[PDB]
Amino acid sequence: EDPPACGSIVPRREWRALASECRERLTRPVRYVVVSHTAGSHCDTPASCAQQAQNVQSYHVRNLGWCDVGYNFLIGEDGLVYEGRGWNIKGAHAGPTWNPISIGISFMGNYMNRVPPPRALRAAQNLLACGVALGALRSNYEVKGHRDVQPTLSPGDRLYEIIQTWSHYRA
Amino acid sequence: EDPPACGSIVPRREWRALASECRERLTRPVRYVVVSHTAGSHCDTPASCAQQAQNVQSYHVRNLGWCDVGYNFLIGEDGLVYEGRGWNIKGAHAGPTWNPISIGISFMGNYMNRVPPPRALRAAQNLLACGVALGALRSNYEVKGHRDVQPTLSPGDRLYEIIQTWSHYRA
Amino acid sequence: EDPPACGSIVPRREWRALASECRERLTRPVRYVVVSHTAGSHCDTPASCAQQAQNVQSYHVRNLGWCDVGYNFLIGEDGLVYEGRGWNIKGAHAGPTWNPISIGISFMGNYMNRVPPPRALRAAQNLLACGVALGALRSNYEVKGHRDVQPTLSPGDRLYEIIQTWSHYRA
Amino acid sequence: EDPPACGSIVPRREWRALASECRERLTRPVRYVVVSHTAGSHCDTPASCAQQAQNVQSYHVRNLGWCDVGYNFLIGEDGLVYEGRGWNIKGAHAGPTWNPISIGISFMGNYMNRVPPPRALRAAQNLLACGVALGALRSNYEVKGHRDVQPTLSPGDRLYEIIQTWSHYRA
Repeated sequence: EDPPACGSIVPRREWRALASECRERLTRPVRYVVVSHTAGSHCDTPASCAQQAQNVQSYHVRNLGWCDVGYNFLIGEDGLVYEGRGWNIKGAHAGPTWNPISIGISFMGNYMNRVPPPRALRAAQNLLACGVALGALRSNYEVKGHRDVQPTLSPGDRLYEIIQTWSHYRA
Repeated sequence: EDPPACGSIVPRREWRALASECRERLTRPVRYVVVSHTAGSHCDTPASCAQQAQNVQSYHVRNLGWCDVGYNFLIGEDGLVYEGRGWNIKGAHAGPTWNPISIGISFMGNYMNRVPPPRALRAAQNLLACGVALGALRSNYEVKGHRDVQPTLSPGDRLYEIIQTWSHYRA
Repeated sequence: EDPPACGSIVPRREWRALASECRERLTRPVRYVVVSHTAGSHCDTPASCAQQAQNVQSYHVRNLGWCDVGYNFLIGEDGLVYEGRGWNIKGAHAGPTWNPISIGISFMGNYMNRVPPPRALRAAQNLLACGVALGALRSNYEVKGHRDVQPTLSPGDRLYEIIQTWSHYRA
Repeated sequence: EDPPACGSIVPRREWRALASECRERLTRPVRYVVVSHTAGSHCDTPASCAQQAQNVQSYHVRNLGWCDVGYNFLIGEDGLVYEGRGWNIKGAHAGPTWNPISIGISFMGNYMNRVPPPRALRAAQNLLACGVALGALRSNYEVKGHRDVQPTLSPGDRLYEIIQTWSHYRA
């Protein structure tokens, strides 16, 4: 019994999320993390980023008809992590081959022509360390770009270039 | 049917495509058409557009490990249609709910800030008429934007605005 | 009352059902359909299948003490659908996690060593199309086996194998 | 095959029908529906009703020398619809003025002194809704009795009295 308080995660309730209808679970420990971007507007305050998480969920639930926002976690330029489907529920973010064997994290913004600010990158890397510490991720997890597994520009040229330098990145 | 009975399509061989390994079939007549963009470079000559189709296939086959280019057909700004998986083989373009019940056509380019030239739009609309005439599509088929069924900017703001005016578009 | 109600369902009165005491409602549109079997006798005539629906209700009401037959609808090998709790009332068929978010349809018989006849399968698939058309089910609904959500042999090996081939099945 | 049901029709092969030789087509959308009875034996099980459809076809093909059973659809007291010539092929049921502009549905039995059971009537009304939904019938279609267009007792006094109460009936 080794309890970490590792999570500085904004919970669903705090960003005023609609209730999830999703039921399918991931088998922990998970081996893969897929990094994407939302390609929408960016935010840099907790107030605007909470609104942005709502908007992203609203799009996936109301328009696309999904059970919840597709990503397991979202990352703001405010420096905070927003709880999506979390560590235990299967996401809808990288297609049916990868969705069942991965955690999908998405940076809120468009990173074709912009880098995320250092605090966003810290939030993301720390989130992953927390995942390992809980047993949600494998200690030898592997990070993929969204474009490495699906046909897309995501996670953005600038952000893609960055994640390639990460220790756990695998092409 | 006066032999062919429609369509000026560049065949796989002509654009120098790798052989397809895909086996799964669509049930004709198909009800849905999903319009996307490649989000890559655009071309405006048969020589450059044939190369572009190769590049798109190369990405899907060599990197993503797919059986063939994901789209059923591609549209060039040269005014020609490039044969993808065609009318009969299931595509990999709009996820596992839509892939089995739809034809996916993709315009080669990024149409966020650009409209396709009239000849591209003609090629696409004519391709669809040919589909109905063959019995590949239902006479009352419905056109969706890629963004209407998956979380994405595709098919681009400008092109999305255009397809919304089409007779067969359904929100 | 002039209902534009889809499909040919045998109403409660016609199969001589006891009056329901159930009051709790589902939130439409519903996302999930759970397929089970009764594991009892099969019938292949309207006269015997009406009797079978009575017997199934009798068991759930008199012995198990439930407010009505547990299933929303039952399917006969006669090729007809028997009205259970219907589209709007919560069922008692797949436990307390799934009962409030699903429609439960049950085939009358034991399908471990037997397939339902084609007309039973048609009745069931048509019933579901009717559900979507009324707004009772979501257009992107998902079909689960009873065994996929509870520890059970239901809906039978043979029938389970069949529902796996359905378009809306999700594991 | 190809047709994924609609309102649960027993297909030609399932009732073991001889292959149709008919070639003349109706122009959809059709305006008229003529209701008749076979004036033969009634059946109330899928097994007996499948046999009855065979017998009716056998009479029209072997003795009368027709290309197929004359009716577009037949209705059983088992509660099921039997596929005749279907929605697109011209029937032989109400003479040469009406045959080219109508769908002919026939109840299997003699309804002079007998009413069809409610499930037969439901099957018929549902079949017609399916017709409108497919574009085979006009949304403002009109229902005639066989006796309203030809000199005959068909569709039987009891059944004639009933169809007169229908919303789309026109004298």
